[PDB]
Amino acid sequence: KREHWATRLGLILAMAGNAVGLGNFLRFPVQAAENGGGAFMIPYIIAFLLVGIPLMWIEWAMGRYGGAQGHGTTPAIFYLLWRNRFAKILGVFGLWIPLVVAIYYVYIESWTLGFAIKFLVGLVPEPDPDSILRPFKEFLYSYIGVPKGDEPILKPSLFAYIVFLITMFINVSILIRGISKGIERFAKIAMPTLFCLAVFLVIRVFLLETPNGTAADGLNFLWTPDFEKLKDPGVWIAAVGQIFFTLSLGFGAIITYASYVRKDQDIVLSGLTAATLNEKAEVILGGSISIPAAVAFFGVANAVAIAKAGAFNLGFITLPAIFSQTAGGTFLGFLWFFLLFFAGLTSSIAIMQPMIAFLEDELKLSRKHAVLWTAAIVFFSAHLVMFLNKSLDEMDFWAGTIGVVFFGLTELIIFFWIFGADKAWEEINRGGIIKVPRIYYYVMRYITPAFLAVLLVVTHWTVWITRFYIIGLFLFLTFLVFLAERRRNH
Amino acid sequence: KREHWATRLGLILAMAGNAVGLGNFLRFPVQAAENGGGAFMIPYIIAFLLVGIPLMWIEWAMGRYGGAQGHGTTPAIFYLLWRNRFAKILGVFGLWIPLVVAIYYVYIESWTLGFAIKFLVGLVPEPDPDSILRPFKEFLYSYIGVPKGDEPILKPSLFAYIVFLITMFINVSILIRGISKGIERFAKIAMPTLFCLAVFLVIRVFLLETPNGTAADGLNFLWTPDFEKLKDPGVWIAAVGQIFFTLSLGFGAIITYASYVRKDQDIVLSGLTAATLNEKAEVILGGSISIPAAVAFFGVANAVAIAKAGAFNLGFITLPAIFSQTAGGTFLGFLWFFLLFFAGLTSSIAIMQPMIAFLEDELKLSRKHAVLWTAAIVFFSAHLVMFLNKSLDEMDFWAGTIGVVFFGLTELIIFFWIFGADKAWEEINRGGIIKVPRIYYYVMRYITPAFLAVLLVVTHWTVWITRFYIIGLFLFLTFLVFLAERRRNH
Ligand SMILES: CCCCCCCCO[C@@H]1O[C@H](CO)[C@@H](O)[C@H](O)[C@H]1O
Ligand SMILES: CCCCCCCCO[C@@H]1O[C@H](CO)[C@@H](O)[C@H](O)[C@H]1O
Ligand SMILES: CCCCCCCCO[C@@H]1O[C@H](CO)[C@@H](O)[C@H](O)[C@H]1O
Ligand SMILES: CCCCCCCCO[C@@H]1O[C@H](CO)[C@@H](O)[C@H](O)[C@H]1O
Ligand SMILES: CCCCCCCCO[C@@H]1O[C@H](CO)[C@@H](O)[C@H](O)[C@H]1O
Ligand SMILES: CCCCCCCCO[C@@H]1O[C@H](CO)[C@@H](O)[C@H](O)[C@H]1O
Ligand SMILES: *SCC1=CC(C)(C)N(O)C1(C)C
Ligand SMILES: *SCC1=CC(C)(C)N(O)C1(C)C
Ligand SMILES: CC(C)C[C@H](N)C(=O)O
Ligand SMILES: CC(C)C[C@H](N)C(=O)O
Ligand SMILES: [Cl-]
Ligand SMILES: [Cl-]
Ligand code: NA
Ligand code: NA
Ligand code: NA
Ligand code: NA
Repeated sequence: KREHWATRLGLILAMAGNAVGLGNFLRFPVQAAENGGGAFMIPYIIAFLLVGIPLMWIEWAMGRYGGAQGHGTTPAIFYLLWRNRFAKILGVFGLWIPLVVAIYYVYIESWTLGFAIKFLVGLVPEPDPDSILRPFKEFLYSYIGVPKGDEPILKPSLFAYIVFLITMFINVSILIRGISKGIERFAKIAMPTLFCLAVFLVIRVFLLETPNGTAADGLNFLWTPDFEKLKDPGVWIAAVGQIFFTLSLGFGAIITYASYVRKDQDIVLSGLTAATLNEKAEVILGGSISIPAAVAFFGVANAVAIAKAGAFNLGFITLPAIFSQTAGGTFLGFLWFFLLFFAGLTSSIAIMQPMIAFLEDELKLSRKHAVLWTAAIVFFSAHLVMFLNKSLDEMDFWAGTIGVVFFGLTELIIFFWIFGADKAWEEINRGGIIKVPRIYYYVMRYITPAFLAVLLVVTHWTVWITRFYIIGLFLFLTFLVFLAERRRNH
Repeated sequence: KREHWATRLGLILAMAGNAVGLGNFLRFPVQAAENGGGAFMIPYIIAFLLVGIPLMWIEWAMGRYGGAQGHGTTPAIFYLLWRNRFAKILGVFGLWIPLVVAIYYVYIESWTLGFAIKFLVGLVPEPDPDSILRPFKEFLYSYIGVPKGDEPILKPSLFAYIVFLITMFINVSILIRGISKGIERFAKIAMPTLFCLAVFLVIRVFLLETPNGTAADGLNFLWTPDFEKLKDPGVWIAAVGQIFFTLSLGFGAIITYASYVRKDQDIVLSGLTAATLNEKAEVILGGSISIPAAVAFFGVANAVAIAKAGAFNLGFITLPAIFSQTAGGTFLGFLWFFLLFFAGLTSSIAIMQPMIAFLEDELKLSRKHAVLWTAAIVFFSAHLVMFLNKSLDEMDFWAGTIGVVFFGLTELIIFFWIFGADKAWEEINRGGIIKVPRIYYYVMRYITPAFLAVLLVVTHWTVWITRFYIIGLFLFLTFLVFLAERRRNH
């Protein structure tokens, strides 16, 4: 009647791979560097405690609950908790967000496979600072085809394109095998390899020393409070957006994975362990690679200005430029890209599974066909992100930034207010190997929803191409929900 | 088990309204004027005899045949005639073409409602020739929002937009009532009003006389052979493309309408009468309004240069400019626009019904829901045509020009070669009130397919926005076919 995680360890490593992704190694460092370093960290830690943890529990509980009744996605699950047609509609966001995010994230992930291939085989640039960074800027710019003139059009390289195809093939070959034999098996290999590669890279970074500094200066920058910044709302917004992204909250992905957890299996400890594994990967591992390397070679002020330059400057340009000045630096680049790739891959399979679970659960497609149609929608749609300059940024904003925070508050209200605070509490704790601390009941019912509602309260014409397409996506998925509900009646 | 046309007269007037549309009054005159006048007419007449007539019969026969088995659209019907999965796929064109065409045609139709409203109420320009034409050029340009600078972006007026909404509401209110009570009832009112308004307009045009000419000079220009041009392939291509457009061949619309014809009711005479009613409306009525008026005021050479200027110059700019120089010219403009509107409306409901019939027949939606989802897809998608300069031209090319000729040859091969020439023949003639002339058997099996295969053998970066979207449409409809075939299995 339903697929199930085979083992507790597999469960937890799958969920950890869901969370531990590009957010940890690329987004975190830039977010932290742009927002004062340790000035970012206080709100980040508070957000983890007031949003992260409690939404994680709530999403596992929603998933396990839907899964016991044969439903893994939010159009059905929201309706099970609130019997109103509007529940189904709000529910479409938890298919739309992950699909929209999958569209650009799988492409960025393919970049890491491509750069990994090129770094391994040594087809890389050979290098004044601008004189060292420029060939790496050009190498990224040719790969993705950054516009050279006024037209907002991208020309990715043939190699970029084919590597996107291979990346899709790889996602598909894991997903097509299912939960236990696909995602779970694969997490048990990927997560230890990922942890080992990151540890190696931190160790190697910790030894960098130049006339402008050492790695320790980067660790000081990141872990040193600046209580002046606690007053700035932007830091708080940045901190909470990062918490959501990094924990996969509000993307419907945690829910969908929890729907393969057996009805009475614990979610309290398992939920907290996944969350905690992600935070360690983010702040110890992701926090100790990029910022420290950048600071050791350029000093703080220049590392910050680099972070501010682009989402991708640090990870795809600067870090390999820095590695190129060290013995075996091209192979270190390889290992960094290969780290990003398995990090991406364990996350992208998590953000495709919701659309798969919808097609299997609500429309009764076989797994084969659900995975293939999903790959086809994501592949097709990614042509927008590959060819239209700033389409990616637009999707990341509506779905990956705003959308997720909105959807997180929505699922909280649906589960904890409408369905019932006490019934939600009970459902979270049922089968617990530990119980949720009792103060969290008040955090979930009052603090988390207030925190988020407060935050929420506080371009070129081609953006409309992207808005139009991703609104069309929402209408298409709303239509599929409609068909699913008409298949129930027959 | 199926909706049926109530009456033979209603049947024929519905099919005549399917055919008799904007093609007759706007496209024909421009096609004919651009291609030498009577130089166009010889190939046009030959195409009517070798493509028009025989494809009309074939499409009615395919429709009646599918309809007896509960299927009105080509994914199912192609499969019934050729039991191969590839038949279903080719079949998607006969949902995709009409949907794509509906997207831009309904918008152009809304223009006619808007101009009709403005002309009736006198909110029109008041007017050297350029001094008379320019205010009408501006009035069209503001209405649709033609770009004023370098960006390929349209800014339709608020009034244009709301009138598009009303136009959609009107299409919907006919379609939602069904075949007999909606399309059929409405054709019995619209077609006599349309014929009366056109006759009035021809009479009024026939009286125009200026120093540069009379209406008769325009009739001479159109009906005078130029045997030099018979050698030019472009004239032949133009002539055949017009035949398809004007008869609605290759848009899946004739088929879908024929699928509501009772199994043993005649299609030979009915088919020929519809075809013949359309040709008379095209060459006597559409041919005697615009070209003669234009020639009487400007002389032939200037009328030709006007035709060549744009698809819409003649009908939306020049003709009202000319009417403005005559007593009661603003009301004559109204009657012209109102003529175009009912002409459009009787055709656009025909090109939405295929998607409706698919949703009812293959996915079992009620009529209400099938009409509403269809209106929603068309409304949504039309934002591309409303806002992206030359998107309309792009859709008209792929679907309305190439697509239809390709699809016409495809349905011919499927029905007359694969299924069986003799079985096709028999199926066409069964229930005939007359029989198809026997020479036509050879035309259909050999001449029509050769003619079309021979013809078939013989921009700005934003075109890719439109190509991308309408390829996405094809994939979406292919997916719906897939769901439909999986609903059969369950
Ligand atoms: C512009 C956004 C639309 C998405 C689909 C783009 C289709 C690709 O378009 C094509 O790209 C190729 C490689 O750059 C080239 O062969 C062609 O010159 C170009 O037209
Ligand atoms: C299958 C979906 C079709 C949509 C059109 C996409 C066509 C992709 O086009 C490909 O892009 C590559 C990357 O720039 C180019 O290098 C290749 O030359 C080009 O063939
Ligand atoms: C934002 C909320 C911060 C959460 C920190 C909670 C840490 C656990 O707090 C503990 O909870 C136990 C179990 O209910 C109590 O018995 C203990 O007295 C208490 O220390
Ligand atoms: C550009 C093609 C995308 C299709 C959707 C376009 C959405 C409309 O976009 C909006 O148009 C309005 C009227 O012109 C204005 O209010 C706004 O300035 C504009 O952003
Ligand atoms: C419901 C589908 C939403 C897609 C965005 C379309 C927004 C339409 O936008 C409307 O366009 C009119 C015509 O230019 C403008 O005059 C109006 O000011 C504007 O509100
Ligand atoms: C491109 C083909 C032109 C079609 C013109 C056919 C006109 C009808 O032709 C007639 O067909 C009758 C019935 O089969 C025959 O009995 C007659 O001898 C013949 O004149
Ligand atoms: S996790 C063990 C491990 C593997 C390898 C990549 C060789 N390493 O440097 C460590 C010690 C991290
Ligand atoms: S079809 C009868 C008719 C009505 C009207 C519009 C008044 N006319 O001018 C004619 C005679 C065409
Ligand atoms: C979209 C999510 C799967 C992202 C993931 N939690 C990451 O940090 O990269
Ligand atoms: C697309 C078709 C309904 C067009 C119609 N035959 C016309 O001439 O306008
Ligand atoms: Cl490359
Ligand atoms: Cl206007
Ligand atoms: Na993460
Ligand atoms: Na991951
Ligand atoms: Na016509
Ligand atoms: Na019509």
